[PDB]
Amino acid sequence: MSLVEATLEVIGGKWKCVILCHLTHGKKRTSELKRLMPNITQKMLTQQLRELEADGVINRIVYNQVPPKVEYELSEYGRSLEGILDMLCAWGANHINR
Amino acid sequence: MSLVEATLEVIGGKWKCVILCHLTHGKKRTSELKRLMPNITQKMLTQQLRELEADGVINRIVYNQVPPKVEYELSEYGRSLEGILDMLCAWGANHINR
Repeated sequence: MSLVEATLEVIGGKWKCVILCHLTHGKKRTSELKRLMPNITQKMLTQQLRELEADGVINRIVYNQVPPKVEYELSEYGRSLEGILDMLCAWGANHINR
Repeated sequence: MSLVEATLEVIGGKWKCVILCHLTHGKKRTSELKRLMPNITQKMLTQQLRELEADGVINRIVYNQVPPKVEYELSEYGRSLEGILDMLCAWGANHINR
């Protein structure tokens, strides 16, 4: 395998960057992420979140209350992806105009 | 859709970014790409090459000869993704090497 392939396993796909984009503007529960992302199933969303947590890119916050409450936030390490996120957004802006 | 989503529509599909990566070395026909990406199916590769062409990031070169042959190259527009690729690898290298 290659570095590119290896890195894509962490931040590739059509969902992770969208999730991170949403989290750059604040912590969110899975239900909020699901609402904001109609093209993804709950199952796939949960799987994407578990991978991102595993990779140390987002932190899972569990509020010990009833009903249950779980929120996700970009970790300190995850913030190091902001530069790439900005580039993707800039490229997308130009593309839409194309 | 958001700006990030627009970009992922073009490069988020499975294998798309790797394909573009391989094409940064030069034009190649489907057979070669198959050898470089031993895990992609013929149908999937065909599907992705078509989407990449439609989004304008790669150009397909048709050789009207005997035997007929077709190659793919990174379009000038596709070249504008090299910077994102550079940062992705830079980030991935820092990630894997812990």
